[PDB]
Amino acid sequence: SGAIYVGNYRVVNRHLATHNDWANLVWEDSSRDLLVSSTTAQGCDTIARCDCQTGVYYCSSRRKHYPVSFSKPSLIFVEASEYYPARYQSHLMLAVGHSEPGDCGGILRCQHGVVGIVSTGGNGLVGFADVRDLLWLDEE
Ligand SMILES: Cc1cccc(N(CC(=O)N2CCCCC2)C(=O)N2CCC[C@H](C(N)=O)C2)c1
Ligand SMILES: [Zn+2]
Repeated sequence: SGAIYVGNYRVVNRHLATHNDWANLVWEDSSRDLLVSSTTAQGCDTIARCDCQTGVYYCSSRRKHYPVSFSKPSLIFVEASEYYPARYQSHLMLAVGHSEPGDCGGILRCQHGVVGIVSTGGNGLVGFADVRDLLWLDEE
């Protein structure tokens, strides 16, 4: 679990969204595994606006933050799951790292701010849903 809190927005994995998230929906995209809802309080996270390919992510199954090198956002095949059918998940970045299906939501960050959140994993890989192209998170 985990979310990004920027301005009056809460960014979570679409497959982990609550009823309150759906009742206060701003935007969602199943192909990216992202959902954004509105908040009453203002958040403290800042979004990175860069093309960094190195950063650090939080892994809840180890209570640790790990430095990683990660690929550029791409269309990668995600196996059928209990959340989605076999499909191409878009805007996904891969790295070598530990992940379990409770690690989703952990933040990946660089020197510029938040880059994305854990969305996929297994066999010593971890995938992150990028948010750096969602310029609207910085306003309104
Ligand atoms: C973070 C992480 C670590 C390990 C595994 C996963 N799994 C696979 C998985 O949940 N399982 C159950 C256990 C072993 C078999 C497959 C994923 O990549 N998922 C699940 C959640 C939705 C993801 C998506 N964004 O499409 C795909 C995730
Ligand atoms: Zn950066």
